[PDB]
Amino acid sequence: DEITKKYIKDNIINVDDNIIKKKDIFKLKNENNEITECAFEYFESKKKFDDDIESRFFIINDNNYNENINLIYKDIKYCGLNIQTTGLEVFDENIRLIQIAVENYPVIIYDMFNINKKDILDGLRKVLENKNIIKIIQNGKFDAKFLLHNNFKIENIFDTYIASKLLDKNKNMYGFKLNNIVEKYLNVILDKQQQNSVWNNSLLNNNQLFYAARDSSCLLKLYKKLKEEIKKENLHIVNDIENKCILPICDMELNGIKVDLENLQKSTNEILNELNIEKDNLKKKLKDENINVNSQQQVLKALQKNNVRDISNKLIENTSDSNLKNFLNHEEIISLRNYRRLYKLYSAFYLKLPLHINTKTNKIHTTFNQLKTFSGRFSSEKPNLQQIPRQKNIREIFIPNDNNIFIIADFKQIELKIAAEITNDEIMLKAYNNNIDLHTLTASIITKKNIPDINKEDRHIAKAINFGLIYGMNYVNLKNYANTYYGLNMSLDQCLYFYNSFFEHYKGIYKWHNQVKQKRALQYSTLSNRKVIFPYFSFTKALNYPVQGTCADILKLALVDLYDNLKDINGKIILCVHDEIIIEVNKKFQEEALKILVQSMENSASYFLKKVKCEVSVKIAENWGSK
DNA sequence: TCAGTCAGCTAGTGCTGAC
DNA sequence: CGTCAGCACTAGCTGACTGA
Ligand SMILES: Nc1nc2c(ncn2[C@H]2C[C@H](O)[C@@H](COP(=O)(O)OP(=O)(O)OP(=O)(O)O)O2)c(=O)[nH]1
Repeated sequence: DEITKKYIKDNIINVDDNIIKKKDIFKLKNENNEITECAFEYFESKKKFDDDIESRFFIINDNNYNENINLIYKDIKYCGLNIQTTGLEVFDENIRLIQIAVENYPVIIYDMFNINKKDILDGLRKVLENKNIIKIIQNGKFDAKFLLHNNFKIENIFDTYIASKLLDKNKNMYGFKLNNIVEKYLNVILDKQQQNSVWNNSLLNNNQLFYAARDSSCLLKLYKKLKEEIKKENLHIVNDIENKCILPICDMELNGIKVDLENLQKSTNEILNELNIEKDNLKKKLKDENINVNSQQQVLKALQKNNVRDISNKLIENTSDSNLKNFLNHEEIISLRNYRRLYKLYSAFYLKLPLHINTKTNKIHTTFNQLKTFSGRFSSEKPNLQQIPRQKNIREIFIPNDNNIFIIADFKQIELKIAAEITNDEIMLKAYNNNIDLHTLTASIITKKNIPDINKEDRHIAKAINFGLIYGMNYVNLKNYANTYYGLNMSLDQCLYFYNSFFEHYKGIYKWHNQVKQKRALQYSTLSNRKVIFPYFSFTKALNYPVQGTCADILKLALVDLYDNLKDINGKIILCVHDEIIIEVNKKFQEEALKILVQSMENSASYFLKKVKCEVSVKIAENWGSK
């Protein structure tokens, strides 16, 4: 059929005869500021749409290039940018199309599969390189990952998902794809009926491109509305920080963290042997063999028939650790707890990690998200790096490149500093400008001891009590809290004494507590002005939201500043989990990387917490788990 | 030729736990 | 502390193998 090959020369199979070629005169501006009546060919669909979204476009091929096309990108303040790929596995997938949508002009499609010369790209490369150009991208992490992975460098992004989900105040956790965003904000219906059609083939149907163009173009009107809205609520600082934080996260995904196959294999063997001996020990102790050990009901029944009793002689009703913590006396319970520890460690780490190692590079790559978390903290998906255990320094398996060295850092008591800033408390500022940790003050005032006499146990108690009641935790609940992360034994009178003693001097904390509990606002706001509207009031989460949101914001700003500064020595950002950032630099640059990291994080802290200076616990380590 | 099971799949609790 | 994961496990639901 000649109909299906109407524009086969442009690598567009005419599956549906609903198209038309057309070449118009364009009054583009010359480099000498002279209007030139050039002309390029653009394709249109015979069937229009009720929407005002642009539908024309150009396809730039190896043999459809005209050098004057680059003038369309000249002297421009913003451009949309949509990227479509063959799949989802970035390390082994090729970018399919690069979309650019200039205002009052058709979308420009770079048919990458049909591009073999450099001249077409360098204009687009320069267009991406400019720092006075804003890029509108849907879920900018995706497109940025693919761009940097195929030798591109973006230097300004205004992702629509970031701004929208910041605006939504976490009212809803779903319905934020492109169609939902346009539906909500614009009065348009994109009709995303494309069910992921085939893309790997060079030849692509016409309707497929026509849909692919709309998503690129509609980001422009979306930007026009979203800037006005987001500026209206004074959310420009949070938007700017979050959006400048789209490059470093992408670099962290691309670089990954190396896994030591030799050490991992060794540890798997040793833990397997230990698990075998422990399992045999438990099975012999349980006096039975039919009982599959891992199950909870059957092992509970085994304990019950073993006549296992508590201090009050009652039979054990459950095997919860908080319950098993009460019966450490019995011999079988110790073995059971040990077995469950080893099996949890085994299944959680040593069988999970091998599934998530890119053998082509011997590395583990996360999928970080920056707005999924309630407080805006990061949240590692697929391989959850946060769920890797701290125990034993199991991080020995993770080591840097064969000629590189890690640099580890972390904020020291960021939550307390943020709380002091928000409450404007006098005593915390006094202690901090006195170069004294708040933990020492809490321990002293609890024990009424001299400052030099604060032992490590008192420091632990101070940390526990401070973190317990900084977020408004009922003093009766402290009894259970003690045997939840500190294993401490506490009495109601002692709990009350600590409770009263804290607010007896931490006046600003008490003022903050009373105001939060009294107002019962639905909408809360951070120091970065990040906002959230709860379904109702929740006192603990209410107090928790501002300080932890500010923590996420300060960490993101630090990441942005570190990324910008590290370009001098060409380093790599590898991971950020819990107020802790690790970078990786080859040798001969470590004494400079230390300065870069410390100065960057210090500047980031000085931005937000004006009253209190922050202190960084930096270090240098051959392995992530170094002491 | 179609009732009546049993052999796989699925929802859900439920406990369990460590970050 | 709430937010994930990992388990079995318990039960229920459903099409293939008898049953004549
Ligand atoms: N909910 C909760 N989060 C924890 C706990 N331990 C650590 N985290 C996570 C989330 C917290 O925001 C953050 C607190 O970090 P830490 O205070 O344990 O570390 P840091 O070295 O800053 O301790 P410091 O206060 O300086 O003694 O880490 C815990 O027991 N409970």
